[PDB]
Amino acid sequence: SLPLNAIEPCVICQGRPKNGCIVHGKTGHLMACFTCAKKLKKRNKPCPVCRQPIQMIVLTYFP
Amino acid sequence: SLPLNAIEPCVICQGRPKNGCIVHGKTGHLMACFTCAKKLKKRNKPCPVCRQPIQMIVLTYFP
Ligand SMILES: [Zn+2]
Ligand SMILES: [Zn+2]
Ligand SMILES: [Zn+2]
Ligand SMILES: [Zn+2]
Repeated sequence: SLPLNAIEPCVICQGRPKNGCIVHGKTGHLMACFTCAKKLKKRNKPCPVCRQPIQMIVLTYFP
Repeated sequence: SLPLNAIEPCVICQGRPKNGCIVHGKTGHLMACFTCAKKLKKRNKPCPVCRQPIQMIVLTYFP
């Protein structure tokens, strides 16, 4: 939960770091990778929590 | 990467539970609040790592 050093992996594959912040309209998701995000995007999946259809994925870094 | 252990709070204001992922030039910064981002946005600050002038902020929730 820390604002630093918490460079944790994905929530589905969990093999790779959480580098792939996802956005659906005006809100987004944390703790999933670019791979898992790209997969759910190609499938056009409505978010498993927010239920919103995703729009984009970005290369995500830390301070 | 699944339980409550993924808050990723503020890093400048006070360390409060708020979230606010930032996106500049198709790349982005995670592990700060909406106020952290808004503060550096209005001051038009070039990123302390990427050196890019920031463009967007969104409510980025976790599992
Ligand atoms: Zn993954
Ligand atoms: Zn969502
Ligand atoms: Zn803050
Ligand atoms: Zn940056």
